[PDB]
Parts: sequence; structure tokens; C-alpha cells
Amino acid sequence: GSEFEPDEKEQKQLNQYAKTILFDTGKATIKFQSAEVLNQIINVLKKYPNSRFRIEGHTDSTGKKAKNMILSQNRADAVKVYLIQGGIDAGRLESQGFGPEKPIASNKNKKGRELNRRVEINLI
Repeated sequence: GSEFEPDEKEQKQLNQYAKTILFDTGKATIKFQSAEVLNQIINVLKKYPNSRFRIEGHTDSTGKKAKNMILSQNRADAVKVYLIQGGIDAGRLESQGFGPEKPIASNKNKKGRELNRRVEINLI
């Protein structure tokens, strides 16, 4: 569209979509329920064909950190590969796992850890 990059509201909405991307515990496979929202994310990304995005994988702090790193990276890669197969230019996308390194809430209860478990898709 007429905007090179998504505005702040659009960026927020993008991550609201991305937080609904769910994985089974200890797994990095895209579940089918994520298909629709990923297809919608593809729709949004296609409106900004020259903007670049970092797909981020985040876990809660439970379990060993090194395993969380690998898992979060592999979930981010799974999301990127899906987006690429869905028509997004590969050169536009980076994928990076952060493990438990970037919490947005406390890891001391279920509510906070649920917030910490997320995929983000951030404008670069």
C-alpha cells in the first residue's frame, strides 16, 4: 500500500495475531489452528512488500535455558518457512529465538508465563 512500513497500530495488531500462534509443549511444529492466523499475517505482510521483519520465538523460563533457546529458534524458523511458502519474499524475513531472555511478565505464575510464551513479528 501507500505506506512503506506498518504504523504503530498495525505493528501492534500484527503481534496480536502472532501471539495466537500456538505450539505443543516441547514441540516446534505449526499446528493447523495457526494456519488461518498465519494466512492473515501473510495478508498483512504483503501490504508492505519492502519492509523487513524479525520473527521472534520466546519461551517462559521453565526448563533448561539452552533447550529453550533451541526450541524458540526452531519455532521462529517454522513460522518463517511457513510465511515463505505462503508467498512472502525470503529476503524480507529473519527468524531468531530468544528463549526466556526477554520476558514481558513474571515467570512465577501461569498468567505471566502464558504472556512470556509468544511468537513476535517485529519491524526491522
